[PDB]
Amino acid sequence: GRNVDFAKEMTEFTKYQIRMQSGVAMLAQANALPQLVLQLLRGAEAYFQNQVETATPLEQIILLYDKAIECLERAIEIYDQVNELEKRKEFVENIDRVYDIISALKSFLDHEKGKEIAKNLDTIYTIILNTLVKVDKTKEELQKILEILKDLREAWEEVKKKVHH
Repeated sequence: GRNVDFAKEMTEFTKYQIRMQSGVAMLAQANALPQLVLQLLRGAEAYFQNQVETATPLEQIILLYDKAIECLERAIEIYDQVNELEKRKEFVENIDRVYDIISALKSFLDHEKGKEIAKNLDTIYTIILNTLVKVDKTKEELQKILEILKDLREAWEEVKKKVHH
């Protein structure tokens, strides 16, 4: 899992860069299109979750990380059970949602304003997308991606705190 391991290392210094320049990090990432945010959070469900409309730009980013993490956690839980049709169904559905969310996050990056932070986020996201589509992606690779997303979510939470206080 060389590629995902590279992303793990890059996350270590990218979270540092985000901490050093919280303003730049916000400019880099907090450019979500609200219509796309609502659609991604709903997925195939019959209802939009409460109060998404009142979420700030940074809060919408955090909500997308929350949902990606939730879906990836579920996919990891059932990874070894995909011999069963219904388990494979749920696994593929969740992996596809993670792919859609990460794709959207990558599309929101402002490179002119975001500079090195935006470059490194794009690289991390690209590695994740390439891994998610791999037919023979391993459970270990998915677990490392989960850790990356949790670490980055924590970074965004700190950015939010710094902007608001």
